[PDB]
Amino acid sequence: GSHMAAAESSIQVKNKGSIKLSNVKSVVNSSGKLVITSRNTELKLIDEFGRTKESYKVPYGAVLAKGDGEQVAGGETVANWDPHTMPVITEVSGFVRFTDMIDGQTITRQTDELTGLSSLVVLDSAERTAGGKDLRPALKIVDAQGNDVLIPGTDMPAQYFLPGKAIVQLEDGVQISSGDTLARIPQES
Repeated sequence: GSHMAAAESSIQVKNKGSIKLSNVKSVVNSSGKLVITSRNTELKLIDEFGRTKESYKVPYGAVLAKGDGEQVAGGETVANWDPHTMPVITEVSGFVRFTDMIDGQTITRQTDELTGLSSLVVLDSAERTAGGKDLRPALKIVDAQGNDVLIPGTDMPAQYFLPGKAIVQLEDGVQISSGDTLARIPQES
């Protein structure tokens, strides 16, 4: 509903009808989630007559519960996303390969008191030592043989530099598929 705080980072369609997406670019990640890879995607609810009744802006990285044109009922949630974070998504499949990710110099491990799980977090300029000031932490994507994977149709090996405070979701050597979130960038409080 709208009584919840979650309604802020999700789209619970109001009436029954069909979903109409425009300027949408998507990809299925290894979690079987349909991920929005465009920055200008808008989601509309179309009634039985082809008329628009609802219109929403969908953020980059949001997961779509259903593809374009799918039918839906009122109250149903069709899109979900992290509102306090910004995702860095890989465009290609392969394996994650750390470069310039050094503990105490460019990254540090932060544990969640409650769940005991942990994440590597990139240190911002300040938090960085002198020796690590000039390094540029990044996630390079390589294949099974350890060779580079090029960004679709170029000579640009896929490498994703990480900004300070970014929270790493996939660590060294982990297998990934296009669409997977490599890291999440926290907001300024």
